[PDB]
Formats: sequence, C-alpha cells, structure tokens
Amino acid sequence: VSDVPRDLEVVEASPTSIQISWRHPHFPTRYYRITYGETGGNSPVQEFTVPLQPPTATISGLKPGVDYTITVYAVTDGRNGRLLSIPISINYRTHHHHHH
Repeated sequence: VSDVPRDLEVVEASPTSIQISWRHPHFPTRYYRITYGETGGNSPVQEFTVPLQPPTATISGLKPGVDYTITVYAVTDGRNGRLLSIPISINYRTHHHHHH
C-alpha cells in the first residue's frame, strides 16, 4: 500500500482500510461528502456524508491490492436550493510496483 495524499493526513491504513483527516476550508461549509471508487473503474463510485465535526473518516472493506481514489467534498449553500460540492482533499490508494 502507498496512500498518496493531497490536503489530507493518512492517520491509519491497512490493505482493506484507511483513516483520513482534513481541515475545514476557507468558506462556510454545511457538511462533507466523501466519494471513493476503484481507480481503474471496474466497480462504481460510492458516496457517503459525514458531519462537519470531526473532519476525519475511516473507510474499510476495500479490496486488498486494488487502487482507489478517495475525494473529500465540502458541501455548502448554492443558489435555488442546489448545494455546491467543492473538492478539497484527495487520497490515491496505490500499490507498490514489486520487482520480480
């Protein structure tokens, strides 16, 4: 496993799990939406929402040795009751190239 973060911390990880944390952004935020999907795209993207506090999530049940892209969205007020989802953080769940 190599977890490659952008604007988040990888707190804990295993072959099947990851615990990420991020910072509140520079604009008022209602809550966070976290998406994750196999990077190679054999399985569809899954989404869930978490409260504003704390800005930390753990995903488990990941397939061992399978790459995923994990995105953190800040969800905030838009116009006409349509919320805005602003991607603020990413983790790329990648794996070693193992020499053979």
